[PDB]
Amino acid sequence: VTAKDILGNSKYLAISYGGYRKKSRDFQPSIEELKEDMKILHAMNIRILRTYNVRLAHTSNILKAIRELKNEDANFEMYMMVGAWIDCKNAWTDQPLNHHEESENNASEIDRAVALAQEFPDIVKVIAVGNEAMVKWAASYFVQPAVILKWVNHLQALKKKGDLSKDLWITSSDNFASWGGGDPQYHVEDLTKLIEAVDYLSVHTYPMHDTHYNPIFWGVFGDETELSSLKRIDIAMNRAKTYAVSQSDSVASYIKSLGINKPIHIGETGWASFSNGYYGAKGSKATDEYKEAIFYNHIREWTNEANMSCFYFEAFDEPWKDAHNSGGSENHFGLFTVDGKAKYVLWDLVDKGVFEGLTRGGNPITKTYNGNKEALFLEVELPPVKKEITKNH
Amino acid sequence: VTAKDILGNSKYLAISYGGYRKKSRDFQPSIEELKEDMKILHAMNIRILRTYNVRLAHTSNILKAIRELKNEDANFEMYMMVGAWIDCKNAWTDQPLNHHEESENNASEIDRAVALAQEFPDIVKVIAVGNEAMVKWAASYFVQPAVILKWVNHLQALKKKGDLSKDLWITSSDNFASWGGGDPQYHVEDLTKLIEAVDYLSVHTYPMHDTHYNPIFWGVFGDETELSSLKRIDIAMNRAKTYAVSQSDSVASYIKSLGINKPIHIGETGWASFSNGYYGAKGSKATDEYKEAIFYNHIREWTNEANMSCFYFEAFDEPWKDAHNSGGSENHFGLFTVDGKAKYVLWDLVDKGVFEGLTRGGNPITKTYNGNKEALFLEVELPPVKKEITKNH
Amino acid sequence: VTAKDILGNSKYLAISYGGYRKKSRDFQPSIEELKEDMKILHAMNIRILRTYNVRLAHTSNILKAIRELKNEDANFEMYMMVGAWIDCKNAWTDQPLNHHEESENNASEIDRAVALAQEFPDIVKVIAVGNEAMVKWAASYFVQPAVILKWVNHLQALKKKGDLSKDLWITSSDNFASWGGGDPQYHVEDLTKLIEAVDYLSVHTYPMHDTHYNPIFWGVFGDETELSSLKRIDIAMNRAKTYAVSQSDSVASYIKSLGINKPIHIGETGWASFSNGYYGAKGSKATDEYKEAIFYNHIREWTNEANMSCFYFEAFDEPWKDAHNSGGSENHFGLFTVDGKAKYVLWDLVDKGVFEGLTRGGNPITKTYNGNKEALFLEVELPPVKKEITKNH
Ligand SMILES: [Ca+2]
Repeated sequence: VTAKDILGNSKYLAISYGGYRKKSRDFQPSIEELKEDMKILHAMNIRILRTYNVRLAHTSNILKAIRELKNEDANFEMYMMVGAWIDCKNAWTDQPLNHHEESENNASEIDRAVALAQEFPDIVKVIAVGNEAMVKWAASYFVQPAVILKWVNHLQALKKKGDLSKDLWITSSDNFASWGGGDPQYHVEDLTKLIEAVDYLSVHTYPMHDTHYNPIFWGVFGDETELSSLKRIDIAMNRAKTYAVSQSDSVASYIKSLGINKPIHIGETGWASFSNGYYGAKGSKATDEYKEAIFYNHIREWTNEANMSCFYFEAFDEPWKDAHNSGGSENHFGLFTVDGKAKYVLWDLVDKGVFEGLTRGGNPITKTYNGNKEALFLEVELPPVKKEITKNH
Repeated sequence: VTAKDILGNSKYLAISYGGYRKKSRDFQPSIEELKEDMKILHAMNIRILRTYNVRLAHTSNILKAIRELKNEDANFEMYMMVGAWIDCKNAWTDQPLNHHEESENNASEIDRAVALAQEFPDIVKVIAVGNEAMVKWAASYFVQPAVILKWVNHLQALKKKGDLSKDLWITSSDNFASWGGGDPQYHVEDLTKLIEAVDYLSVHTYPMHDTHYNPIFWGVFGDETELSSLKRIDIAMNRAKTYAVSQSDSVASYIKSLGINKPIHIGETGWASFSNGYYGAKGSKATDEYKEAIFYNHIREWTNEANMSCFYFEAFDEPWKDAHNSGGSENHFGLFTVDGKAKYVLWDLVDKGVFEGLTRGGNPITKTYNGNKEALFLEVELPPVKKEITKNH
Repeated sequence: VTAKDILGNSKYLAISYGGYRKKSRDFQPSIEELKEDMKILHAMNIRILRTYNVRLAHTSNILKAIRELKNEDANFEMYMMVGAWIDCKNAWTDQPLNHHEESENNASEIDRAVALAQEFPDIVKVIAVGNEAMVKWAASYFVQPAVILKWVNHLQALKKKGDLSKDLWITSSDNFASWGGGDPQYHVEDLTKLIEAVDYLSVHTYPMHDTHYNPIFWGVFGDETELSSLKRIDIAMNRAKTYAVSQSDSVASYIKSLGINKPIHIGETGWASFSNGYYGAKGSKATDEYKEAIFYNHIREWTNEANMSCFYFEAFDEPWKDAHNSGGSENHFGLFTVDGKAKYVLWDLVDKGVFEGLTRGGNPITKTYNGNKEALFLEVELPPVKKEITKNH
């Protein structure tokens, strides 16, 4: 029934979701198309999904779709974490950006989020104020924590005064460093107040990206060369998992140091199945369906043992994200392909019949590579070999 | 019994052999060590082997080893193609090379070859005058065809006079181009006389090397990108086989144009299982145990259907060949590892029990990768993708 | 009008032609589509075209199209050089190539070429036996000159016997080196006989390609750096023209040395307007519409002053030639784009109204870049700067 009951409870697995099927978000998916996705995710035991803005129709249409499916079937159950997108002044225009001022359009985006939580209170269990909106590298739109605090407080006040349910949880979904787990430049009074104001912290961590941008944890190191190729991948991927755990834990340590006790949940993490830039064959050798599956399963095990939700990125490949370059890793974060093929990670579920009778865009849910593990393994590369310096410890 | 009976007869499979186990040929293998190898090869249906010089003790010791095994077991059968190494003047010294004069040491090398054919006429069926000794790129030692002709004619004269068996076959083992199948620069009078003088032509062809030095045949081309990874390798490797066939056939065409009918046999070809230079991960993606197996089997099928012997390169990895770089492809041409592990190509024979009871240096004959095909496939890379131009044919 | 009247006569400008509009030749253009092209070329003063094979329907359909247009308009005039494609044994199969034997399919290709010259003797003025079929780098299909000679002689015998007009000219269209103007490896008896058997020599020369493969002529050298950009391009492009002239003249010198007098015509040369490989921004800086125009005009001036035809490559961009890579230079040799836009070279003619009322695939003949020379010039790069050594002459 409530966010407190759902989050951290492995009977309600979370996922990040977008239902766009073409190279532009101008092509909005229809309610019928979104219902296809909902049925597929529901069959997999996904019970809560996450969304990014309320400016385009997409989020509103997902709620309509879920409502229709709940009317068709009284046992159908899907919940939503609704994202209200937050911008700095002049974001997405040709005018000079100001990261110390807010977009005049944040107010109406918060208003539209509120309206949706009110029309669909049986589905909407969380509002997230911003998506990576405080991280200092989000050059196109980032804001100061004072702006997120402002809107989180606005939402907490609407709950106090009775315009929103007292059980509706408010958060902001952001990088670990924005929540205080990294550079101490972020450790400002406004962040402390924000950590007080939210009901929980939605934290993002991305080892896959750091296989390029901070690669110290990524490789085959020393004696590992003498191990089996299978074992080398297992060990390397385990380091990737532990790296994420460290970043999450760093946020927990920060909040403990402020004398604040709040739940932490993973709002975003993922590992793409293909890259023609930094993360694939021409760079760090991270991206393929096998390593994606390993990462997904490690993240599930960790989060279910720690009682954290993980809104894993992402349900379906979304080819609008790097529109002019289809091989870009942004287009390959799905557990399924755009056409509804199940990647290695979900082959086991296809075999058990979990998606029987279900369709995406006319296609049945088929295994990628025709379920041929050997054909996948030929395409998989090993992580790069590195040498380790021994410290005199 | 005779070379004419053995060559081109698939009941007598050929191989190129060296028994050195260390990074220098100064460490001669013992007779006991060589017997280990002979037993292994014999178990595999190898019945004739090839050797490169008679200067070091190695070839003489192999003959001693085979003799001991034939005394122990009346059904043991192994034959030898003995290589007499030919040099140009000042080869392997610090004096100026002269490729139009011969080394003074050739004479005694030919004498030693003759002495061995005489002491072991039941084993030695062929003498080869030179190994790639005419090919113009063998900068360290190459000679003109007049010098090979000279020694071939010397050996044919010893046969005529009765000092050697009339059934002993004489050849020279050389690159396809040296035998007239390539640049017409080679098409000189002395080569025509050499082709007349030999009993047969021992021809080398190396697609693996040409994956770097002449790569037009090597890759995944056009529409092939849409095929399965398994199929892509099969197609690419088939082009490699066909390339070798074309080079061998080019020699057959050249001798036919001279009005000469001689048998042709493959004296050398091979595909290494590892390379840290041009042929592996840092270059053409040719070298691994899977592609080696594909090449070996294709060469066996082709040669057995064409009634050619193939002295396939090579039985065992020999780590002295690129002594200062163990990852060099020269050290990885074996069907077995230096420690006696059977590479992918022979896994099937290990499972049938062909090598049971047999040992190399104390080790039983084990499968590489623990016989785990998946582990191998992770290490295998695909050939590079290439541009296909369509001609208006 | 006879081949003798047409070739070398600037009242009958020549061009290489294909009418394919899609990325595969499986999509044959219709007779209606081909008529569109013929009208466009005719408006430009093109009076003879060249074709590459008579296996696919394309060449036959061009003849049908020209015939229809001659029936519609008694002043319409278009002639054809018909290419009979010649292959070596196993070309375009997965079997081993043999460049010393011929394809079993050559005979019927020659038969189909003779049938077309017979059904359309008012249009077909030349048969060309082969297209680059002797050049030793055409690895996929090349043949020995004996094979071309065989079929040229066959055709000359059909003319003698009266099955073909005595005024029909026979040739082979090939690289300057194949005709004896380069490596003397080509200087064999069968070539001399071929030079005697043909009515003329159709010679190909490609400076554009040599800006990568033999770049000694290509660049901005020494003092030229101080010159205007406009002038640096003019000087460099003049060297490209003179390079082609030298290659053509080298063929003329070779036939003179044999005491043979035959006309020489340029069967193929061209300069692509775009390249994403060796010839554009990522390599030699050759390819753009400005340098193409300069080359085209230089080749026209040279050929018209020397009384040579130039079957310039090519009328329209043909995107099937490098099907899997649309930025490949093979797809950009047109004077027009696939959509019927006139590249820089023909802007002047669009302005004079030469193509008024004419259409390709529904589109009028428009200028590329909207006829904005400045917009073109921004995209054009200068040739690379090179080291000039002064000799002591
Ligand atoms: Ca030469």
